[PDB]
Amino acid sequence: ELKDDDFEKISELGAGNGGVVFKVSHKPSGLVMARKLIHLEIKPAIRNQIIRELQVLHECNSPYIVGFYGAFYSDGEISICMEHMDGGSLDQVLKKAGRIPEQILGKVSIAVIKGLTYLREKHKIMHRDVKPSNILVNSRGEIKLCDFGVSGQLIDSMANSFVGTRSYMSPERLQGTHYSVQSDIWSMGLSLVEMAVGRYPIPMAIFELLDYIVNEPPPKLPVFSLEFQDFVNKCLIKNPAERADLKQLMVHAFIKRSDAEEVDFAGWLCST
Ligand SMILES: C#Cc1ccc(Nc2c(C(=O)NOCCO)cc(/C=N/OCCO)c(F)c2F)c(F)c1
Ligand SMILES: Nc1ncnc2c1ncn2[C@@H]1O[C@H](COP(=O)(O)OP(=O)(O)OP(=O)(O)O)[C@@H](O)[C@H]1O
Ligand SMILES: [Mg+2]
Repeated sequence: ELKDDDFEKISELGAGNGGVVFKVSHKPSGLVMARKLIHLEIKPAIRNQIIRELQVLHECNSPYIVGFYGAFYSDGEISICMEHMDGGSLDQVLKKAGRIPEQILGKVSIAVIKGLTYLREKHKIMHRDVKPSNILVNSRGEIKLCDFGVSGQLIDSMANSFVGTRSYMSPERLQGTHYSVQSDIWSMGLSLVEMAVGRYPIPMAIFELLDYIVNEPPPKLPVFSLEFQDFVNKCLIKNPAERADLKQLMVHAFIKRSDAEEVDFAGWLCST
């Protein structure tokens, strides 16, 4: 029940490849929500299938997944209306914070591996694009995941995804088609490491960045705590089967001392 005209544009939270979200007002309910607009050059049939498989998001309910209000089509634009996250993305936070704690990243990590196990064990789907620009947090202290693959057809229309300048892509997934869930870990790994070093931990046009990632060894860290090495790295193992699976890390030592401890996060964000 969300039509294009019951929407009033306020600003522009951000953009990217094919997408571009805005902060908008749903005129008829007064609610403030983020309106993603993917474009994609697709036909009516495939499109309707994308708009259809996107309804699954009404059953994607968890403190770790961004809230979703509706999805629909309008002028070559697939709209995905999700909750507004005033606190932006752990990417934006970065750009304005040089680097992030650990007592904190241990919290941003519980978010992620609890939101991944959710998507994997209640919707049988892997994220497939977990990274900072896709990890959002709110002023209320919450941390949630967004932009995950929920529409198989949307994942097929996004085939030309090896563009950009960075790449949270695991090695086995850059080599060919031998990959799945374990790939999300290398992603989260290459994230935690970047949210501890204020810059893409790797080490050059993308064709060369890719080749490098599969050839030489995975990043580590510069200076940094305990487990945040025996975790950031149990995440960067280039062999997918030797890397740690969610089950494991959900009991790993770094995680051990964290949901146990009591960091605020809220205030840190609110004042960072
Ligand atoms: C809550 C919630 C929520 C969950 C998901 C999305 N959006 C996507 C995006 C998505 O939005 N990606 O951002 C790009 C658009 O600019 C990409 C894919 C496809 N994956 O194919 C590329 C990986 O190989 C997909 F299937 C999606 F459903 C969302 F907007 C909100
Ligand atoms: N619910 C939301 N609330 C507030 N900001 C959001 C929300 N969803 C996405 N954003 C922000 O909107 C912007 C665009 O997101 P988008 O997914 O299109 O780009 P991206 O993830 O940065 O890059 P890419 O297209 O390569 O994945 C980002 O700056 C992101 O943090
Ligand atoms: Mg995103």
